Amino acid sequence: GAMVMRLGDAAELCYNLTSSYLQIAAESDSIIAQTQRAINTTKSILINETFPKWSPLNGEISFSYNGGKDCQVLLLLYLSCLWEYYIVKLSLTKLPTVFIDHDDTFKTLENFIEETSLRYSLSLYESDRDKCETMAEAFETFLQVFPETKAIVIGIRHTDPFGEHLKPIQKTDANWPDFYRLQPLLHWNLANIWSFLLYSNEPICELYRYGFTSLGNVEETLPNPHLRKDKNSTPLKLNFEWEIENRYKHNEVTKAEPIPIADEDLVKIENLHEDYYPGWYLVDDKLERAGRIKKK
Ligand SMILES: Cc1cc2nc3c(=O)[nH]c(=O)nc-3n(C[C@H](O)[C@H](O)[C@H](O)COP(=O)(O)O)c2cc1C
Ligand SMILES: Nc1ncnc2c1ncn2[C@@H]1O[C@H](COP(=O)(O)CP(=O)(O)OP(=O)(O)O)[C@@H](O)[C@H]1O
Ligand SMILES: [Mg+2]
Repeated sequence: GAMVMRLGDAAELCYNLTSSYLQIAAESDSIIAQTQRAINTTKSILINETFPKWSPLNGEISFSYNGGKDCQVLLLLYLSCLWEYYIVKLSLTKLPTVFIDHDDTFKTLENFIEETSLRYSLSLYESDRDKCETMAEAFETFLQVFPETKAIVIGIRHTDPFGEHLKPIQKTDANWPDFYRLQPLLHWNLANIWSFLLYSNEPICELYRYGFTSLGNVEETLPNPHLRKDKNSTPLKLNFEWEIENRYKHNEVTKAEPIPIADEDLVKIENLHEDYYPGWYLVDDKLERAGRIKKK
């Protein structure tokens, strides 16, 4: 449209695309069916266990966001649940959001966080990228600025490093500033993330198109070697042709347009002299972090 969506437009959009996904007739042994189950579990955590305890309206909840596929899927679900909770169940101009910036963050990701903060009406606190501090330390500063904060939404999954023992709702550790971690994406597998994200028709970080499946820092992170194209390997098959073809249609209000990667990231991807399937050709969680510079 001629104007960016208001938060109410964004939340309603997320509710409608999520309801739509949930309406797909899928076989019980399918990725989509599993993803529908994952959504319903997420919803229940937000609507039944989170929102009755902490207000998503008054700053008590902040949303941790760094433009990655997982926090992005979680954001869409969170926005969906806000609309469901207040409009549909009858139980704010911007969403309180926190991003801890670093000096080695991908430029494409920086641009994506900028672009989506506008699209999703995020009220984004951004830590100083040029300060040398731990995440804990950045979050302690954040909490001094917003001492109303009781809880923070995080898009961590069980398959992530240190994810095994995590719970949907739990306090931070002794060495962190004191708040509840709200972790409603824990049960999501990689195939579910891709399925829902491609069906959503939301713009996603362009690094994924170029074979990245995990976004660490600019030095350490490579396109996934399991996605490298070659003439003598069995070619990879796409699990998400339907979701792409049938992705959630937009109108004038909800219309989005595509962005190429940052120029400097394209350069590093050309320098490689290898080509890759996009990230959504990887559905094996064990291999999600395969694309990393060898160390030690
Ligand atoms: C909002 C939020 C809260 C977190 N709380 C904890 C925590 O209490 N304990 C923990 O081990 N990791 C926690 N993490 C994950 C860590 O930040 C990550 O695993 C890593 O330890 C941070 O690296 P750094 O300490 O070198 O900056 C949290 C992450 C986020 C985004
Ligand atoms: N620098 C940062 N600022 C704010 N939140 C962050 C953060 N780093 C991590 N998080 C939180 O921790 C969860 C996992 O972090 P990341 O792996 O860095 C991005 P992602 O969304 O998981 O996609 P990725 O797995 O493709 O990198 C995120 O969903 C986000 O909620
Ligand atoms: Mg992740």
